[PDB]
Amino acid sequence: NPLFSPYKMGKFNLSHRVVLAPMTRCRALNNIPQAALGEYYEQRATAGGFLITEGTMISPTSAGFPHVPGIFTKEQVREWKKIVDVVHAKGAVIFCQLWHVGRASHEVYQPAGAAPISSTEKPISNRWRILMPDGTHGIYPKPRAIGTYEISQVVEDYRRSALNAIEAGFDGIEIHGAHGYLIDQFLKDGINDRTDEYGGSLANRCKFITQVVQAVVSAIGADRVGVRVSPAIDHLDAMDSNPLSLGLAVVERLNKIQLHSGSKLAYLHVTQPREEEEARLMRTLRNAYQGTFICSGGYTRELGIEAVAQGDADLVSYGRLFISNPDLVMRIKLNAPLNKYNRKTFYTQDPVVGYTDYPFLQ
Ligand SMILES: Cc1cc2nc3c(=O)[nH]c(=O)nc-3n(C[C@H](O)[C@H](O)[C@H](O)COP(=O)(O)O)c2cc1C
Repeated sequence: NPLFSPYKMGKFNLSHRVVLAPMTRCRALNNIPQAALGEYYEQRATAGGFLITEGTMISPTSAGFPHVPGIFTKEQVREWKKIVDVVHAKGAVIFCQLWHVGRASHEVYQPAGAAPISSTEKPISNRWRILMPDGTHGIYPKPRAIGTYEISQVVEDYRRSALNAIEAGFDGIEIHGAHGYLIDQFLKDGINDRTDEYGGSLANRCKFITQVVQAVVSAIGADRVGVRVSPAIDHLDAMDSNPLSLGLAVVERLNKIQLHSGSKLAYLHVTQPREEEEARLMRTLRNAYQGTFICSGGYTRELGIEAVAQGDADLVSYGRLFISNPDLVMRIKLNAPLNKYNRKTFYTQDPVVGYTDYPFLQ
């Protein structure tokens, strides 16, 4: 089984290719990492296994979901440290995903109920609705288009959070540049129609993610940095007229950064829509990238094996199946039956129900 072939992700020696995909679970009450998260990650940690955490706030204005962890305060750093130690004790490698939602927010998630920030004043349409703290759904508001000074500030937020992540003991961080969030709002031409140096051409649309990655790279080292994008996913009205070209353009930026840094990023992480055309899009991005490639989106044991075997990806990340199967790695290795997951408890707040109460093997 290819999934259990060792792999060197930079300085990190992984014993298998099954990765825990980053997943927002909303158990981090008041944006503070709780003990429950420790139990959760520890249940899924394996020796030499790679784990990516739920999206984590880089500032007070970066959230769009309830009770998601942050890492911009020393209090959050101290709490994260406890979780990282528990995970490291099992011999797992873990990265903290830095997440800023941009316009995918609500005044209820913003300080002083201010408006969410974005690349333009374009709001997500009524085709989508945001999950509110009380479990109902609300209207995505019109965002405030930021200037270049504020853009530099946001980049600084990523840099600080990355350092905080290292201070907490994380092996690295992953820049969440996909699924229609802040970075994707600058990338996609369906959204970004700015007239300044951050808009217009594809080159300009890629400026933000380039500066964000360079900033974190300069702060903690390329090998401790992973980057996630989803050029072919139009979630939250974030579509581009030429996904493959957008993807290849981001890839060129990453290769350029590595060469200029004289080091390689931990990896490029790409989420695909879920068929032959999509699979060709993925492989094309991978072939263009000088480094480790992590594929995600609707993968199964069989599809994961096929991916590594056909050389389509070095590592495979699982989300939903990892929610209901804490020992997903072991089950995949023994090819044991998987348990079903309950979507109703994907984003609830209980520290146990639908979070750490999914059973281990029979
Ligand atoms: C409940 C839930 C929360 C998620 N949270 C995040 C997140 O915070 N950041 C991110 O980049 N992807 C997130 N994802 C997407 C996953 O990382 C992953 O790409 C997706 O689950 C892959 O498909 P799979 O569930 O079929 O394995 C989430 C998915 C689910 C189901």
